[PDB]
Formats: sequence, structure tokens, C-alpha cells
Amino acid sequence: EDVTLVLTEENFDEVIRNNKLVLVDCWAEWCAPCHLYEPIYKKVAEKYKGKAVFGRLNVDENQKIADKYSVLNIPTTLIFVNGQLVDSLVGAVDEDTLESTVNKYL
Repeated sequence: EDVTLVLTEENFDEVIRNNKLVLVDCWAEWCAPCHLYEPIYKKVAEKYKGKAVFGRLNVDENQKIADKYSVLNIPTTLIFVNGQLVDSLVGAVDEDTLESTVNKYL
């Protein structure tokens, strides 16, 4: 199942401010590496269902947000803890690295 959450300017801030750990997979359908990373991002999100929010920000529909966090390459996974950015991972993140990062911040 898919427990990831679509983020736009409409809910970006409230989600980050009101959840301890929030990840944001910045992607686009035309991006090959993104397509390969998606199932891994989804798989880890399922493992931590109910414990952290795994958002997805399509960069072509959220240019201002992508720009705000200088997302120049995708995929990029922004990591927010207690409403503030604690990391930004560029490129498809290895599953072990992704799970390790989540565990670390929870």
C-alpha cells in the first residue's frame, strides 16, 4: 500500500510544523533515477507507517518550494525534524541509509 503524502504549498508548512519527522521526496515523472527510487521510498514509508510522514513534492507543480530549498537535482529527499530542515539527500537514497536516517531521528 502507499502511505506517502502529496505535498503542495497548501499543506507543506503545517505538515512540517506539526509532525516530529517529515521526509519530502522531491520528484518528477520524467526523472529516471526518481522512478527507481520511488518503490524504495514507499517501502520505507510503509515500514514506518504512523511514525513519520513521508511526503512527496512533485517539483514541476511546486517550483517555488523546490526553489526555496534549492532543489537543483532530483531526486532529493529533504528531512525535517521538529519543523526544521536537518538534512537534504541528493540522488536515490540507499534503503539502508534511508531506514538508518529515519531511525536516527525517531
